Amino acid sequence: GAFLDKPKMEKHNAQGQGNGLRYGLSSMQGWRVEMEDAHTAVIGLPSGLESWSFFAVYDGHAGSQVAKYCCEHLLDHITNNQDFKGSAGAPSVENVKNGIRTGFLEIDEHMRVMSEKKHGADRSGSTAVGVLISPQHTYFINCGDSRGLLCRNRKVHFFTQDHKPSNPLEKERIQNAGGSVMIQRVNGSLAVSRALGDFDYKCVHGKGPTEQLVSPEPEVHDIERSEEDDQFIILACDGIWDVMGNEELCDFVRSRLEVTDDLEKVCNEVVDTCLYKGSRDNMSVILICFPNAPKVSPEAVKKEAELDKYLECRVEEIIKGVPDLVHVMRTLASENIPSLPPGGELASKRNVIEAVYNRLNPY
Ligand SMILES: [Mn+2]
Ligand SMILES: [Mn+2]
Repeated sequence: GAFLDKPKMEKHNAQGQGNGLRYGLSSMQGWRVEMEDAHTAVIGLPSGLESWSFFAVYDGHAGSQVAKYCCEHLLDHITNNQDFKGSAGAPSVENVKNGIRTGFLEIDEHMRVMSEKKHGADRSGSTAVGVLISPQHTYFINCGDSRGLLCRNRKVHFFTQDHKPSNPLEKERIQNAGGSVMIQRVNGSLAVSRALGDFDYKCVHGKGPTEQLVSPEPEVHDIERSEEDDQFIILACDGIWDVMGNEELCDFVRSRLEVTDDLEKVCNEVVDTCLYKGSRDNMSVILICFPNAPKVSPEAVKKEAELDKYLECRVEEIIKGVPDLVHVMRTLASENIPSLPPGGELASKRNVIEAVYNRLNPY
């Protein structure tokens, strides 16, 4: 199958500020032969929603066409429908929820007609996870197995529930749509029960758009904002989540934020830590920080410098036939070094270790 001989560690970053928000993001192809993730990051929405922002991560599969179309138009499909609009003053929570549901269903059908029309040869599909942030609500949006979480008061206040085929209701639908869930896959093939695209799984005659083997229907949750307590939001594809849990990642990002305010760097650190933890998938993260996101701490920066220096000395002593990096990491791990980044652990310190190793054993 895919898998490069070596991972494409090139980071594609972006950052911005506006509407009281700050953000950074990182996308990296990793070990996969192709890059099928995509994203949207926008502060200030058109048509009278300049106070609104929108961020989303798309994990494409069997191609990037659906993911890419989604990242450039899922938003307008959401905001530009009669349900979201619901012509009145500002959109009510229901307008926003209905607007999003319709946006998903409409862009799905819309891509389907384009494909049928132009004899599209791809059979790709994509997940979508994001947040629609208004001046008073963050509406989490989920469709698939990508995941998002809101850290509030140093804790995981909310996180999206991944749509897996064996989930009771998904399984129910799948079976009623004539399919079966074999272990964790729709008919032994698809590992997600919801996604846009995957039109071959949406041909069950006698079933609605949301009653097919794979559903384009999103789960939306309205969370009232808290200026005082809202810290940050993390949106990432399963390439991240496969190897780091909710509180681990949350704890990890906090530790990195106490050390830097460069949100692109924090995202790169999450991606490399997950690659070092063994993720062999495309990886994408969007970190959106609120006014009360943790701040850089002088003592935290000190402890980091101390740890980096300490790790460099260990390598010097360990490297001494001169063991390969794989083995130096092995030694370091058996030493059970204290004060390693929470959640990220030694893997989050691999670039420091490897940089020293490289200076000492350049050939
Ligand atoms: Mn993919
Ligand atoms: Mn993935």
